[PDB]
Amino acid sequence: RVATFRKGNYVADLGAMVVTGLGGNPMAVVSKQVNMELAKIKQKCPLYE
DNA sequence: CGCGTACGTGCGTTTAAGCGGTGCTAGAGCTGTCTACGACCAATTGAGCGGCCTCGGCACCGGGATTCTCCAGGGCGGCCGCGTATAGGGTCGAT
Repeated sequence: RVATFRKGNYVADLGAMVVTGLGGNPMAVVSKQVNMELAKIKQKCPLYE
């Protein structure tokens, strides 16, 4: 259930890619062990009807 | 200390208090007679007071009912505040 689409320069995850936070997450250890490029997500989400 | 008003003060208008002069008689005050009522004395009698006793109306109280007295706590709104997020600026790397 970890699926990543890879073709040319396009990379998009079809399953899981969003961290639920680093506080108390063993994935932070994983990110320090495996070359993970983590990017913060701004919670601003406008809505269009 | 501050606000609001009610009473002091002045003036023009208006009422009756005061003066006093005069006349009338009602009622106070004086007087003269006659007596009904009160003081005063004596003898008799019971109404009123000290004493003595018994007894219950109320002082005393422990329990129970009540009638106030005070407050205390929970809820609800406001104000401040710690944490997280988000935008902005600055810095570093790449073209």
